[PDB]
Amino acid sequence: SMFSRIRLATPSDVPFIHKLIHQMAVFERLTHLFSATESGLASTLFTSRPFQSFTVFLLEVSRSPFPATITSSPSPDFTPFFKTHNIDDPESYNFSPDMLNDVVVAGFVLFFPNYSSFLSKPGFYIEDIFVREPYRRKGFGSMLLTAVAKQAVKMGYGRVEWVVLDWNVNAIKFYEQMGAQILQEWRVCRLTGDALEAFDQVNI
Amino acid sequence: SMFSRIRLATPSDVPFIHKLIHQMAVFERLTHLFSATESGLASTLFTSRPFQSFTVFLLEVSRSPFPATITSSPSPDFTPFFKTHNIDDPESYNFSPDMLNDVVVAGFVLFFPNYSSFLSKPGFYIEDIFVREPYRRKGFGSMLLTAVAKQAVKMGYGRVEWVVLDWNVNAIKFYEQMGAQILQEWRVCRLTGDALEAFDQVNI
Repeated sequence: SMFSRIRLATPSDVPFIHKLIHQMAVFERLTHLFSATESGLASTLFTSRPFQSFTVFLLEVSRSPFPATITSSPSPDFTPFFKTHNIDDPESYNFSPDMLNDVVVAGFVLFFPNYSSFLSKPGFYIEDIFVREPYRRKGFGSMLLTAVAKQAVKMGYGRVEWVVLDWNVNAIKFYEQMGAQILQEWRVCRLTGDALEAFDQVNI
Repeated sequence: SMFSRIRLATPSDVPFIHKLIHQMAVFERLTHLFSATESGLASTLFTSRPFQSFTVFLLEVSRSPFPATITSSPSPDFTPFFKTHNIDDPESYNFSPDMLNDVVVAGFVLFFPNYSSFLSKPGFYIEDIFVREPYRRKGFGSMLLTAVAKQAVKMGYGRVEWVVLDWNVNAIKFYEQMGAQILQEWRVCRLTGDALEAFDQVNI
């Protein structure tokens, strides 16, 4: 068996989050966009309590069972998620939160609360999901998405949202199978860089 | 002259936020979606500090000047925005935060922090902008969007994002004129309602 657990990230997890983000960039051939630092993550991701702002779930795996609970979780509204699944890991030493324990970080989901004005109810928006080698092709991306959905239900949140590439027909079918809807009318707009900085000059 | 100011909302503003959301629903012919309550807004919108989670800027107007500052703002990183502009308001009494003062709430912008993993930097996502009658056709929607952009710059945030209808050609041109980019490849996915609730049954 391979045991898996999904838990909340805390500040000590910053090195793993950093390295997972980097591996995601490498995977996507987008490393030219990577400027993330451990200091940056540490100073930005943990300014609020879980589920109140940026939240990260970490997927960990082990050849032996996980404990049934986490007593030190940074939210009273979270208990971990688990699955048992029926592999060489050269990066294991970079992904072990307790060097002596037989547990490694395998992936993450970064999400934050969004809001429906009409319902006066928060939801979650999923920004990134990434599962590192050698744990790909095992359904763990799905597991991470499912964890966010389940957390929303437990907390009475009204929606979980994310984006998908228009040509990602397999993912679109998968999302539809889950009962999600693809909203065909909307397009994302982004203001960044020098165009964003120019707003400093606007006299209000 | 008509003077305008954009400030941070606080919990006492809940009745105005409620009524603006309702007017937005009426405007859009989407009142069948409205289930917002003052209690709902009050218990959800103010669990964190401004800019750490859900944040609302309120647009107010007056025939006389506003004070130059707000000394009680709920964030040390915010000073209000102002403009002077060169009108019957039958709903004024429902929109006056100090009944005796000659100031009324005219509109709002509801936004929250999003995140760029690759930069380890927060941004803002704008969920809603609404300007009520009789203050439409005066550029105040733009002013509200500009306020969010300017706030992002002052705080060193990396991006401001929002969505636009694909057929809203005038707004798309306006966003492009501001230096924003429309990201043609992405589609929003939404999991809600019974489809979301079904995740309670998933055994992890």
